[PDB]
Amino acid sequence: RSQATQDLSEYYNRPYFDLRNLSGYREGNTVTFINHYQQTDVKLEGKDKDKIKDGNNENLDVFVVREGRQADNNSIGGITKTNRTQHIDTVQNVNLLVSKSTGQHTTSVTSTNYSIYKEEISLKELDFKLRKHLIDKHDLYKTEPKDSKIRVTMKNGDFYTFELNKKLQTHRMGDVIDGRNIEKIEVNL
Ligand SMILES: CO[C@@H]1O[C@H](CO)[C@H](O)[C@@H]2COC(C)(C)O[C@@H]12
Ligand SMILES: [Zn+2]
Repeated sequence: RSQATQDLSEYYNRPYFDLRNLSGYREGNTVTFINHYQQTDVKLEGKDKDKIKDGNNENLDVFVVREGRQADNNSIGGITKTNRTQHIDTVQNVNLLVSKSTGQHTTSVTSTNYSIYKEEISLKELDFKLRKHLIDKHDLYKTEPKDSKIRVTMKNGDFYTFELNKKLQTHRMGDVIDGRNIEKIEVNL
């Protein structure tokens, strides 16, 4: 197991927090959220920079992963608009198809339902949760990942690709999509 794959395994096994309906204060390219447990400094490194207002921003969700450098609570992207109404049921049910080739002659497919609970969702959150799922259920990063990818397809045919042999690019972590319009998620291992 390369150091590279070891490092991916370490990163995607880190704790994450899903914080809901908080205020974020923007100064420069950092947005500070505080609750009763933690303070998080969220770095804007992409087109999120054009969306978050200078100063106070209300009613945001944040998907938090602490990046590696001491006593830091730095995270990157992961900011969304909170749900406009309460959803007790899932916002959307999505077919997740994980395909795995083993040896020379075997294909295997796991087909489940993937629960979307948020009207708007960051690529950060999709990427991190799906990889953690694959670590947990499909032995991701036990072997070299090679050309392994996730693809998220929207109802209109738009799609987003996460290549599993590197981290998600930091400029993509603050990109957001409409959870209602996700159609399916396919993974090729
Ligand atoms: C290689 O750079 C980007 O990486 C993504 C996967 O990491 C995804 O495939 C992107 C989708 O759209 C284009 C413009 C082809 O840019 C791609
Ligand atoms: Zn409901």
